[PDB]
Amino acid sequence: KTLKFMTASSPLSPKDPNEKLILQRLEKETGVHIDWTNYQSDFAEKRNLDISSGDLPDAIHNDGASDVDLMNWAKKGVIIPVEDLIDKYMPNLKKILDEKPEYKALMTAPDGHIYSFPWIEELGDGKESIHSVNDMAWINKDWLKKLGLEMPKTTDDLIKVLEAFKNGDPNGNGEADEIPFSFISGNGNEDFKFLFAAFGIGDNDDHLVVGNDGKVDFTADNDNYKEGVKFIRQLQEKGLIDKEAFEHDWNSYIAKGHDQKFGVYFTWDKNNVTGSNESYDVLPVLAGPSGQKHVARTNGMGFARDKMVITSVNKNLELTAKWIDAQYAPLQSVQNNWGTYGDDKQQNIFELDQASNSLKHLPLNGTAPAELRQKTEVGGPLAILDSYYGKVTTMPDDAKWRLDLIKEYYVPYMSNVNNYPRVFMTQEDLDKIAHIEADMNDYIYRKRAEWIVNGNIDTEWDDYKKELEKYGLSDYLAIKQKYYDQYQANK
Amino acid sequence: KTLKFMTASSPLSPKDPNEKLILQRLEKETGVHIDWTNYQSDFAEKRNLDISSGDLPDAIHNDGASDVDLMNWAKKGVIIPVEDLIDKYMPNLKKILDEKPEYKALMTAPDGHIYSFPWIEELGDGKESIHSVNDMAWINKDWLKKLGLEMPKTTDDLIKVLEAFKNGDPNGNGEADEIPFSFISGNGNEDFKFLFAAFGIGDNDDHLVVGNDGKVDFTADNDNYKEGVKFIRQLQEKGLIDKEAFEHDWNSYIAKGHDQKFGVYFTWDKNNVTGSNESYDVLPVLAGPSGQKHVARTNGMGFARDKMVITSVNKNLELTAKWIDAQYAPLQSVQNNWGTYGDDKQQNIFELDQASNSLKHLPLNGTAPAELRQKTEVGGPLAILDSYYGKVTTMPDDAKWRLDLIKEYYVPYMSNVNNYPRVFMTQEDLDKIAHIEADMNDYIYRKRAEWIVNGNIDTEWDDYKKELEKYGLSDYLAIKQKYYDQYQANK
Ligand SMILES: OC[C@H]1O[C@@](CO)(OC[C@@]2(O[C@H]3O[C@H](CO)[C@@H](O)[C@H](O)[C@H]3O)O[C@H](CO)[C@@H](O)[C@@H]2O)[C@@H](O)[C@@H]1O
Ligand SMILES: OC[C@H]1O[C@@](CO)(OC[C@@]2(O[C@H]3O[C@H](CO)[C@@H](O)[C@H](O)[C@H]3O)O[C@H](CO)[C@@H](O)[C@@H]2O)[C@@H](O)[C@@H]1O
Ligand SMILES: [Ca+2]
Ligand SMILES: [Ca+2]
Ligand SMILES: [Ca+2]
Ligand SMILES: [Ca+2]
Repeated sequence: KTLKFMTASSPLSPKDPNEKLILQRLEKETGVHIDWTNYQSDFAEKRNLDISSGDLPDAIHNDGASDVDLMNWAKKGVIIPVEDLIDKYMPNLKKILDEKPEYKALMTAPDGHIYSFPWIEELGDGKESIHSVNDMAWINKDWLKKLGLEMPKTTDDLIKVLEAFKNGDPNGNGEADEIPFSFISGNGNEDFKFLFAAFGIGDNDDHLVVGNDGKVDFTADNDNYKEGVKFIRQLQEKGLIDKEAFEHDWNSYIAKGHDQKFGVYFTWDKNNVTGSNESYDVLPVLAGPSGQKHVARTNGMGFARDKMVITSVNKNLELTAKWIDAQYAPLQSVQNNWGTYGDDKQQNIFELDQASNSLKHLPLNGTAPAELRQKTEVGGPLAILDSYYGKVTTMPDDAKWRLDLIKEYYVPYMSNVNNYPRVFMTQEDLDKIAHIEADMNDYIYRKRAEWIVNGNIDTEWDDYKKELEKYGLSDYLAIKQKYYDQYQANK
Repeated sequence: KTLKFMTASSPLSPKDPNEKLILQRLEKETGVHIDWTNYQSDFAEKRNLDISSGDLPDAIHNDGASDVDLMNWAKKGVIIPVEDLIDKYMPNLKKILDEKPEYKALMTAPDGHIYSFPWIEELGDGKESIHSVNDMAWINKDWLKKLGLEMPKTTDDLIKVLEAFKNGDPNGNGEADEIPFSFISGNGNEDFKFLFAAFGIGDNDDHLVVGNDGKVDFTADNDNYKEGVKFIRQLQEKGLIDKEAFEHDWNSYIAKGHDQKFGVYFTWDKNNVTGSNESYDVLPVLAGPSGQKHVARTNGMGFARDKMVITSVNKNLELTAKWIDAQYAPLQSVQNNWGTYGDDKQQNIFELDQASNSLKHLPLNGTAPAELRQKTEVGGPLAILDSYYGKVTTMPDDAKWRLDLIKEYYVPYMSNVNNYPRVFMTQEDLDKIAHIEADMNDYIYRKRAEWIVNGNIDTEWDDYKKELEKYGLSDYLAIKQKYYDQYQANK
């Protein structure tokens, strides 16, 4: 009858998730009422507080936990193994894992157990994966045209173009309101790290790529990365960087984007920032000063190990497992991921075709894709397989488009045969890595920021590398190299 | 004979705590060898990692956990109550708690147990507490004298003075190397929030004061606070602020301070930043534009609830309790807190007068006090009572000095009769407060930095306050108000 789930949702979505049409239909379909503890900001901290305080729900929905957390909770008995529950009570999920046993391998821990229910979304594979590049660079072609400038081909062209943006008044309003270059610094889709590949090798949110000699390379200690920092520093020194880039947030970023104040900026999809217009387009991959022309691959993929865990206080394992398996029904997975049909007081992502019992995406008509999706999606455990497109649902227009942009612009320069595989380390190695990352992760971005605002990377670089080593960088690399080699060896 | 303790220490101190002279003597005296897990950066993250993974020591030394963490560990049985241990095995601590019963109340959770062993240090009381002000403002008096300027007495004087620092080349090298105004943004001793009181009410690291009407006031939604942000924004607009003030760190901060580049800066004690010299002095309390002249009280005090917890895996509670009780011996408490004597090669904070069997502070002769302290102190649970001064130990000279500065400059303008008492809330209230602070704490500083670097506080202020309310601010204050009323109803 009733289950208590903790969940994570967008602050744009309703405070009570049961107000969402998907979940209203679901309750009428399953006969299960969910009482939600719905965290719309700082989910992970508030979740951890719940776990540390012993105030556990029946399950944690849309969880997104790290492997070290996943394993610590399992060893402590906070969550339970679920492989028997899958085999007994979950025919939708069992069909997917049995059809595609590699996903089943991705879910299994070193101890042979499965502890969580994944998100699977098949959009491209290998270099052509939609996740291959997250922080795409976009440029205002309209300003290029007004200033009579060609699309820049080199990093030196980019500097000249940004100077024209800063001083040439391309909007025509007689004010220096143009922001030549902007980003949200850190991890994620709005960072500038995409341009570091123009100096060779590049960078990603893991700071980790895989060389064609099969060696894992920590990127944030490469000379090429030092050179990428000096280039951004050059833009800062020339007054080309958004004066707010190191303090502003998403809301401010898109407000300037909507007003079309950006010359060059970074995001996943321009339609979320500068909108549905032809004024902005992909910045083509640039050659560096020595002719480097490269795109570093992320280690992202259409798979997330944990979008649901079941706690040890859960009162009705069979009911819970069956509820979760309804989320892996194809029509349900598609909707939970992307939105739904037939709302009367809200725009709809889908229309339902009753004749074929299938979903068809509707045109967004200017609405930001991320905005409507986060209002109406549900998140959580689900699977979208390649065989579903054209049968269960259409492929989203924005997904089709981005896949093609990655093919056209980036794949020709993704010269690393491999990226880092999604491995599931032992608790012992997870713990060691977690201790190291507790020092390293913030430190890297802090130093990066300080070097762009000041300009002392030349005198601080070697000390920085020694700090990383003290934090345990070469043990870090050894562990990652170890799992890479194991992954290759058993392929 | 052997116990495993986790501890936190300065990165200036030896990696193995047993290299410290205090602990080498402690081992001879107690016959107990401690095997240390010593974290010198990110102690709390790495401690939490150890707890989450079940890698528990016998005890956590110098722990400093928040109340919510304490009660959560207690409820889940990570740590044990210790009141029976105190009664059965700890005559020094028992002697302290009976001569000073208010600390016993401060150690006791609402469920009637004691869960940790405190740090106690008596240096002033009430408004004269050495903790009443943490981020004191300091000003280069040499520059005032070279420029023929009077000490500023208003916020409008301060701007004029800072402008004279920026342009007037008061260090006389013909270059604009003077940094008029600098700080390390956030909580703690180097932040600038001390100046917000010149606009009435002011601010502290809790963003919480207590009005003379007995009502708790959240400071960061007051118009006074908005005016304080607008003042710092004016200094940013006039190019008066350190260009890396929101990027740099303590080491960079004190490197610039050692070079005497600062006009006005913030720290606990100038001897740690600009050194032991008369070039710098207290910045007197400033009158604001409307005549506001105020010092906001912090809620700090000479008491920390948890500098040691005992874990549920601890094998030898009697041995542990007696070892902890040795730390509460008066001569041992003083040394664990402040440093030691008799090191024939290294500098010493103390000499041991063996006739009187008491400690006397030594002149450091240029050495910053905090630097020798963090190399040779031990931390952990300890008590220094006011009755010890003149009997067990000298009062530190830099402490007497800071205390005199607080009386002379700040106490006349600390017009709040109360600050917020150190209450021990229920676990249910602790956990509710911690959910709200997960949202508010970072938000408050992020918006403040943003507003100083852009200039849009006036158009974002109301949305900012609605956001604070969405995060639960009124619930936050009602809880804080309940405990304050309950406190006053009991004294
Ligand atoms: O390019 C569209 C295509 O990309 C995918 C990749 O999985 O969506 C990811 C994308 O969505 C994420 O962010 C939104 C908004 O926060 C969130 O609602 C969603 O759950 C996320 O997966 O990220 C951008 C911007 O964040 C969104 O525009 C986009 O939906 C894929 O699902 C989609 O078809
Ligand atoms: O003013 C001297 C007087 O202040 C006290 C207050 O408790 O010390 C606080 C003070 O110590 C802290 O910081 C040092 C160095 O990081 C650390 O070793 C120590 O354990 C901390 O309590 O903080 C400043 C610097 O922040 C130090 O100069 C000073 O020691 C008191 O103990 C001392 O007598
Ligand atoms: Ca313009
Ligand atoms: Ca490297
Ligand atoms: Ca000068
Ligand atoms: Ca208020």
